[PDB]
Amino acid sequence: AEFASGSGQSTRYWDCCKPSCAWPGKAAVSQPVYACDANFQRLSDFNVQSGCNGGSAYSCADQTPWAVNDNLAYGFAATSIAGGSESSWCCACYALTFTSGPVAGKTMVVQSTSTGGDLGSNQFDIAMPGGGVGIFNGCSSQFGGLPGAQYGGISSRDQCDSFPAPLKPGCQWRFDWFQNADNPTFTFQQVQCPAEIVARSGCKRNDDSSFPVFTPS
Repeated sequence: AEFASGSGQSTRYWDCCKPSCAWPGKAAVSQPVYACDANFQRLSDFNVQSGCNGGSAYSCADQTPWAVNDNLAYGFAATSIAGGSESSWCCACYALTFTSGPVAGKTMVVQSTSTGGDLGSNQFDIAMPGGGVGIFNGCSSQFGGLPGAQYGGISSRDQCDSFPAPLKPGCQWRFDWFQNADNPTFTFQQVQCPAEIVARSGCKRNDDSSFPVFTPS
């Protein structure tokens, strides 16, 4: 089907790795996702080696989540190879309407900018600094690591104050708008990416007009 839809579950992460959709040739897009140097400054080159494989390119701090209004957030996520190929999902956007936790009934629109190799078919790993470095600790090479559990990350908002400072706003969002929700479930619909999300990643799919225009729900 051309439209992704159904039920799923979210997790959280921030591993500092160059996103998978930041490389050329992954999908029919205007340009790949921007990657950044270790200081979080945008790279103009899309072919710089990932810091997770001994290189110098990392995830950008401006590709972090934020509150759009009381009931709506925008951000970025990793999605599965199990649920489809990178050509079908790199830089696509999805409106997640949460169905569990304190955020139940709220909506988050995420752009898929990366892949997780062992994610469930409709699993979205929502990028949040301090959500957990997981298996690949790119953050160790970027700036010596993040505190928190490998899986699940930090346990209090006040630990965001200790982070590399450009990561602080996205870290705080986890505790503020997201209410420290623990891996909430959702239903989802594919949507045309909001301009404000593309303004940060740089990456718009050639087929994006085929998907619903998103307004506050």
